[PDB]
Amino acid sequence: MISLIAALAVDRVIGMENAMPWNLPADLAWFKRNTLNKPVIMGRHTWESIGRPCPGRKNIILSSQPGTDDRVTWVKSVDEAIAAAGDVPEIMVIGGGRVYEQFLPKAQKLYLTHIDAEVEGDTHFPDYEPDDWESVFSEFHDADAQNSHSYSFEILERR
Ligand SMILES: NC(=O)c1ccc[n+]([C@@H]2O[C@H](COP(=O)([O-])OP(=O)(O)OC[C@H]3O[C@@H](n4cnc5c(N)ncnc54)[C@H](OP(=O)(O)O)[C@@H]3O)[C@@H](O)[C@H]2O)c1
Ligand SMILES: CN(Cc1cnc2nc(N)nc(N)c2n1)c1ccc(C(=O)N[C@@H](CCC(=O)O)C(=O)O)cc1
Ligand SMILES: [Ca+2]
Ligand SMILES: [Ca+2]
Repeated sequence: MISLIAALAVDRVIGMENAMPWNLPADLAWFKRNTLNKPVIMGRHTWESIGRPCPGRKNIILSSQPGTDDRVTWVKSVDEAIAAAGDVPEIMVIGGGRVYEQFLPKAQKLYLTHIDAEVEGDTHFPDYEPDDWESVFSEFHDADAQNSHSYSFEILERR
């Protein structure tokens, strides 16, 4: 299946000036745990903010232009992106804004981190209805030494 994984703040803010504006180690671990051994799909701007392939995962980058780095697999369309992922149980779509928008109607699961931080973004997660998504897991955690904000993990399954 196709799954989306994303950290959101207030107003579903996901990013600002090509970066993510918070400090949350608990989220990185959760991300690593749910994506390791999976193919990961991302847009070119998200690729350019990471710059090294996500190790232990097949890396597929969407771009309308020819690839500029042979450590990763480049694809020119959403259908080419899914085909390059081959026959796996779960393909992870990991950002950014424009990529989430395109894959959201094809997705069966969402893994979300709701971070209780009020920041300004120039990129937002698509608007999603509970009419379509059932919550099968959610945990809330208070801020601590490593994590400056409270945050909750949730897994939703399409209805
Ligand atoms: N909060 C999170 O969990 C999270 C996760 C990841 C990223 N982010 C943030 O999201 C922001 C980047 O988001 P973004 O929406 O600007 O960019 P993005 O979605 O990462 O990348 C957009 C680019 O991807 C390519 N692309 C997307 N769809 C394509 C398609 N269907 N066919 C061909 N190319 C396609 C295009 O590249 P060309 O111009 O080369 O054609 C497009 O300009 C950053 O601030 C990043 O930090 C947040
Ligand atoms: C820019 N970016 C995208 C990113 C970050 N956190 C996310 N968190 C969630 N929940 N969802 C995402 N899509 C997501 N995406 C990043 C930034 C750093 C690393 C990163 O290097 N993660 C390490 C974890 C260990 C470390 O950060 O040093 C890894 O190897 O997976 C990955 C993606
Ligand atoms: Ca580097
Ligand atoms: Ca059902």
